[PDB]
Amino acid sequence: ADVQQKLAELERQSGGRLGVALINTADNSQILYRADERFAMCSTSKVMAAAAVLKKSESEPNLLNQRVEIKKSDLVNYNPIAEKHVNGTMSLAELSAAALQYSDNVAMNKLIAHVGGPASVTAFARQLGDETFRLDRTEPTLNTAIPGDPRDTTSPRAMAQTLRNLTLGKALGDSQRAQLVTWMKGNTTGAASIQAGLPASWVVGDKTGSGGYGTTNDIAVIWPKDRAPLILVTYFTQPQPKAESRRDVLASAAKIVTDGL
Ligand SMILES: *C(=O)N1C[C@H](NOS(=O)(=O)O)CC[C@H]1C(N)=O
Ligand SMILES: [Cl-]
Repeated sequence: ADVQQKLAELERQSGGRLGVALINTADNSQILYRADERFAMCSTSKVMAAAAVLKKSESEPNLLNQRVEIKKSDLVNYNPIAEKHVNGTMSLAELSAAALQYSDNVAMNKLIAHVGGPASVTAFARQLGDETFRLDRTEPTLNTAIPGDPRDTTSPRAMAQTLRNLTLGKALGDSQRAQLVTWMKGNTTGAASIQAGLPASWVVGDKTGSGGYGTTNDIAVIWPKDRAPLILVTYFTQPQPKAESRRDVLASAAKIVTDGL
């Protein structure tokens, strides 16, 4: 009751729509809030795309070293790493790291293209047992986050279950799983989101995202000090097309659902 009331109060205060799913692997419990509603994933979808490449690599060992041309024509709205490599190549490993750790949207597009496009990323999700996830579009349009639009959405429950599988479970081979985890732990973009609601000593691997309608998201694997890990999805979106980011709402949600652990 208490956690639910606190999340409803946070949602009310925020003015928007909040989705939370926490999986606590200590006792196999969950904390859920709007966990079966759809939310635009925005850049949190990059985890699935990187995982698809990692899966592909299991049957093509030299895949991560494969070189990909970066051209001016590849540039999109947010190219912090790719802009440095125009007219050269990046490896699929470098593209994965750039997508996950700097949220480079060119890098995401290369991951998407490599595996066959959004419908291939979606088919991968289905193969894992995630029947909720849908990647419809490429970057940058996948971030529009229009209310009522199912494109490029998932639910907090599904994404928490899938992230658990990918990082802590057996979706990926041991080398590939370790690589995903290392990439996520090295994320540079998440300090203001879930991490901001957790004690400083906890270790986090996360992937943030943002989009239209003030959409502000984060998904994380969390290793509390001397505890079994957690998986947390916090998705948030707002009524106004040009609403401001609210990373603080994600931090507040994280604090509410972890208080006491
Ligand atoms: C992902 O949501 N996109 C790419 C980039 N992500 O950075 S974030 O994860 O720190 O939000 C910027 C926002 C967004 C986009 N609109 O392209
Ligand atoms: Cl602290």
